[PDB]
Amino acid sequence: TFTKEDIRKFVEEENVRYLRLQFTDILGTIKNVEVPVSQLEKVLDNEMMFDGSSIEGFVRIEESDMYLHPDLDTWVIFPWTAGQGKVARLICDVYKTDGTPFEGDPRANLKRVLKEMEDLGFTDFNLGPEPEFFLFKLDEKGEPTLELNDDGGYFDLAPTDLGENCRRDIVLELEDMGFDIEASHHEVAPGQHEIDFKYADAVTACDNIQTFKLVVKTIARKHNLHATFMPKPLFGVNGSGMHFNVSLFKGKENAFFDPNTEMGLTETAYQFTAGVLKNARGFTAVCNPLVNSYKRLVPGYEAPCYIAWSGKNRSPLIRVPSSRGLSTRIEVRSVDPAANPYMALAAILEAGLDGIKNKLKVPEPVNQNIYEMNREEREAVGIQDLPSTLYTALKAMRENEVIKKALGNHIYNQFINSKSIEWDYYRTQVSEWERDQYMKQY
Amino acid sequence: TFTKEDIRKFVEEENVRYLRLQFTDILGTIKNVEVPVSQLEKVLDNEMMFDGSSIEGFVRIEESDMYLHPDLDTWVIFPWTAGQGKVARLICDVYKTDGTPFEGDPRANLKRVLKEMEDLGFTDFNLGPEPEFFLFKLDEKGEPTLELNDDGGYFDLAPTDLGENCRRDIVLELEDMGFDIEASHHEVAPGQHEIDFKYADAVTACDNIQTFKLVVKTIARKHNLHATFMPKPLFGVNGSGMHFNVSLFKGKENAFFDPNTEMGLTETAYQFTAGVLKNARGFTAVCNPLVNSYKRLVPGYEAPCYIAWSGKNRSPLIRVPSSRGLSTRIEVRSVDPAANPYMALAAILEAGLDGIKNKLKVPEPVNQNIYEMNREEREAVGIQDLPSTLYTALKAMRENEVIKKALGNHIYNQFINSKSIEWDYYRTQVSEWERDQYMKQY
Amino acid sequence: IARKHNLHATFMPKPLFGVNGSGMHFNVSLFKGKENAFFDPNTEMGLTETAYQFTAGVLKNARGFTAVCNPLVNSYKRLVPGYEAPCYIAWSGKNRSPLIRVPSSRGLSTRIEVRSVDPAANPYMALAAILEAGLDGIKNKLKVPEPVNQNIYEMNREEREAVGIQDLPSTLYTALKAMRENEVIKKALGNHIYNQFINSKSIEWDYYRTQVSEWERDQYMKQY
Ligand SMILES: Nc1ncnc2c1ncn2[C@@H]1O[C@H](COP(=O)(O)OP(=O)(O)O)[C@@H](O)[C@H]1O
Ligand SMILES: Nc1ncnc2c1ncn2[C@@H]1O[C@H](COP(=O)(O)OP(=O)(O)O)[C@@H](O)[C@H]1O
Ligand SMILES: C[S@](=O)(CC[C@H](N)C(=O)O)=NP(=O)(O)O
Ligand SMILES: C[S@](=O)(CC[C@H](N)C(=O)O)=NP(=O)(O)O
Ligand SMILES: C[S@](=O)(CC[C@H](N)C(=O)O)=NP(=O)(O)O
Ligand SMILES: [Mg+2]
Ligand SMILES: [Mg+2]
Ligand SMILES: [Mg+2]
Ligand SMILES: [Mg+2]
Ligand SMILES: [Mg+2]
Ligand SMILES: [Mg+2]
Ligand SMILES: [Mg+2]
Ligand SMILES: [Mg+2]
Ligand SMILES: [Mg+2]
Repeated sequence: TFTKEDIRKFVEEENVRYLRLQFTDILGTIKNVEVPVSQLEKVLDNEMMFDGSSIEGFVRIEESDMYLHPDLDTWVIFPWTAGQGKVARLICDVYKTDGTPFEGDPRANLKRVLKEMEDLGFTDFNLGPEPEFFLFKLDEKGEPTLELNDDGGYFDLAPTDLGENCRRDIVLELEDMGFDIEASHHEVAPGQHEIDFKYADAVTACDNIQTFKLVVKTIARKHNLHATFMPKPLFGVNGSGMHFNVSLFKGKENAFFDPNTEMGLTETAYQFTAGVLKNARGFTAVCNPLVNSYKRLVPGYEAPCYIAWSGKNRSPLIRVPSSRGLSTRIEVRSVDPAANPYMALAAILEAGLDGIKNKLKVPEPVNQNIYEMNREEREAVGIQDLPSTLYTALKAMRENEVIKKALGNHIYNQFINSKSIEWDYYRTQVSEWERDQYMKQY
Repeated sequence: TFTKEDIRKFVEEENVRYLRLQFTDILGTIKNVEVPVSQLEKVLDNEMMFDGSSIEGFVRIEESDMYLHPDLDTWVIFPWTAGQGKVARLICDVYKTDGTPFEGDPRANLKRVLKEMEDLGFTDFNLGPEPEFFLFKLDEKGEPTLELNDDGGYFDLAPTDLGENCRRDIVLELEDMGFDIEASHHEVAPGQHEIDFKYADAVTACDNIQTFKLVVKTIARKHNLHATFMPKPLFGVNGSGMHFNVSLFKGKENAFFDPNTEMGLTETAYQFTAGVLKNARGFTAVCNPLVNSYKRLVPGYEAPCYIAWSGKNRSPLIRVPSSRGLSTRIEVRSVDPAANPYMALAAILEAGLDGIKNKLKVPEPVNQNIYEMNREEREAVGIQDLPSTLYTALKAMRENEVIKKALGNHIYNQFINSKSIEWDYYRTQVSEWERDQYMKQY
Repeated sequence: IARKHNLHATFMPKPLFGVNGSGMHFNVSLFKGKENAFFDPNTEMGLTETAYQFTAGVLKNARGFTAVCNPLVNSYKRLVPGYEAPCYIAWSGKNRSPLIRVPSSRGLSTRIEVRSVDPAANPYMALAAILEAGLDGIKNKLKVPEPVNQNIYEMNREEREAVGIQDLPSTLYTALKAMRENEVIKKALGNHIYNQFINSKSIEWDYYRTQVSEWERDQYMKQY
């Protein structure tokens, strides 16, 4: 944890002339404002203010004044800004005029579930995300095209894979920002890319994801490309998800890892798996929040389709990578990169604690390709399906109690409400598909 | 009813040189073959044959030989063919190599329900359809555009309404074919048109609808236009439905019309209304068979949204026009022009007979604008909603028993099966809407 | 600079229909020499009665100074409801629908933010206007109507007439006439500036009154 004179010393020592205070609305979009260094004890005295009317999911126009309280632990400088315009950043939580934190701030809300988990004996909730993304070419006037940067596949090399330097450039700015980058490569789909980085505290992991996406889209544009984290932007090729590798620690204890078992898993980790499977239908709407999200949750693309766990398996909802030890984890593959990381985490966490709190029994693993399983054959072993559309996700959300717990009223309410207009709007448009499949035949 | 020497005399007297035998597959598409007059006792001896493998909804490639049995009552000549190439037409039912009628022929299937209704005391099942349609401009190479012929509205005149002569031309060919045309006008939406004609026997009414559409699309093309019966081809304007005005007759008895009641309805007509409301969810999938069909079953466009009846009302599922007397009818507004007329009729008929057979009690009428009714306020008076998507229509179909009765196994089965692939295919594509609403924001 | 970036900056009140207009909010205060004469540290509100008298001031005369603070025909396509621009004469704290908003900041930051002004206004005239409107409320010590602490856009005519909320002038012409009866504004600009602003803008209006929009041709030229 950093001091207030910690960051006072930092702005002198590096001559940081501008400060970007950041936070996150309900859809997971970074929102921020730049302030000259001149203003640094307004920001440090927490007297920074903004307008909640114009933030989706926050507040009404008559209740609109809101405050930013910076979190000094988040401090970081941008390795490409420098000189007369060197820029530094602080992520903030949102406070009301009360002086009290805002019930509707996704991030403070994660901090809230994390106390419900340190009350059950655990030090940290560690997350390692796998945010995949596509790269599209830009046109003369700087706007995206439907033309992917390459037509390469998994682990391909240049010139089959042309995102090489862009990913390199992304990595070095990320590296020069504090990330421990783990790997960088081309994923399965044409123009699809992956850059993995090391796990971190529940809150700082999401802080990481929201910075990750900021850097991907900014460098991508400099390379004359458009980066999208849209779950499934083209039909018939792999979508891109955000796999959430997750683990509880008892202070350098990997509490999921039993060191003499042959499969190497404690069963407080077994019970965790039980709760996320019990509540999977419940939280899908926050881990798959677009209508586009469900066009990626169809079989055949290494995306979770049915609710089940297995090891060394990319067909199921929950993989347990072969890696054990301090790296023993469960990878939750449903989440896609459009999900609000802070909220997706609170849902998965509380879903896993109501799995231990309730001492729940794990189901048996499906060590098969689930996509090759007959509907009746999978109904035989009793495996549920995930919601097939955002509407069905929504209604499964208002049935599940564990999710309202994880999100609270203001967020739970402002979410069902907003994602139901996006469904209404979408269930009125006429797709090129119908017109293309119906207007001449009928 | 006509004789075989009836039509022998007809081909001599007019010198009809070509014969078009017609029938209908499961999606309501006219299928036919032209035969020289040379072949007229092959056709009359029922020795005409074709291939059921290549007809959707019929039969397998190993069971493929099928026969046509013409229905001589249907005879009609085309008032635009003449001379060396004068053409005449006979609608046929499909028979197997058995000699027995094909279980899967929508039309013979209507004839089958009609015997289940003359066994309950009624002479005819009379239908008057209102098939609405749009007119799109063609381009240089003869292919449709998204440009409507006019930007007129209801009952408009030229030059605001430019479909005048086309509709005229349609009417005179229709008139010269035996239709008693009733009215012709521009309906609510831009480039939308209506041409009503007088009611007829259950079977000949559908025979009429399938000819209607044939003539609309043929004249429309000569006028350099493209006619579509797509339910909802553009968002934000009125779709076009096929209102089914329906009545039972006891031989010139309008059995729906009570002549001293003030509202003028017998209650064998009241019980009929009860059964179509009891089974509405069941048969929607056949009266609204496209995914496009449900983009028209959204509130605000004079299309049925919730299951309810009223009089003088275009907001509800079932209208009872002010017209009483020999014209007392219930108009069933859900049906849209993409529905197979023969099948839509069997569903609505059997739905209404299980309403009298079961002596069912009518509900109370909603004499209001149902679209202005709060969701909870309409849940208060207990009015169901129609299926919001073709998938929900399908599953409501496999629950309802009255519909499997109306369609039989081969048709019921071949329908759930085929319209579920069209849903699968459609619930995999990525709409310009998502890419347009998601690819830059995420 | 915007040009040096191949861009074009405009302070036009609402260059585009259907999205927020750009307004030039005037947060103002009165000082008695290093101390914010708007801020009472004892009371819970945070406001002295000079701040109350002062806003009673601008509220009372808002109709009169509106033409000067919203001086283009375009100005009045921003005073449409629903875009965080005001269109009713009212005041609230913490609230962005009303004419005057008073921010949560107190201490040396206590102030009234007059949301009416748009960036097309002549700052020295608008400020001269608001200052004397306030100065009127201070030397007649008017007492302030009670605040309107809801979204003032979602209120019906019946619901606003009840509480006594006057609209601001809908058009520039109507704003000019509001300007000719309000006498406090005439002393604010002086005879010379008052007259020539009125002239200049009266004839600006006449030119707009006679234009034919292609709004109109896109509606009436095929319909009628
Ligand atoms: N104990 C752990 N808890 C949480 N995350 C972990 C743990 N061990 C490793 N990880 C995370 O797993 C991720 C590895 O992802 P990746 O290498 O793409 O896996 P794979 O390719 O097998 O799916 C890293 O992001 C890292 O943070
Ligand atoms: N007794 C009846 N039974 C069945 N159909 C009828 C009866 N009387 C009239 N019709 C039909 O009603 C239709 C009238 O449709 P239309 O004039 O467009 O009605 P509206 O415009 O009021 O909806 C005709 O197609 C006609 O066949
Ligand atoms: C080869 S893949 O395994 C495919 C990811 C998939 N497109 C998804 O939607 O999660 N994922 P990874 O190697 O990143 O764990
Ligand atoms: C004015 S309308 O009443 C509108 C028909 C609507 N578009 C529908 O989908 O049925 N129908 P009609 O006058 O043909 O009975
Ligand atoms: C949310 S807004 O509050 C919008 C004001 C708008 N531009 C207008 O005055 O039309 N402005 P700000 O928070 O900068 O005061
Ligand atoms: Mg808002
Ligand atoms: Mg650098
Ligand atoms: Mg990986
Ligand atoms: Mg993974
Ligand atoms: Mg076939
Ligand atoms: Mg002719
Ligand atoms: Mg009509
Ligand atoms: Mg009708
Ligand atoms: Mg402001």
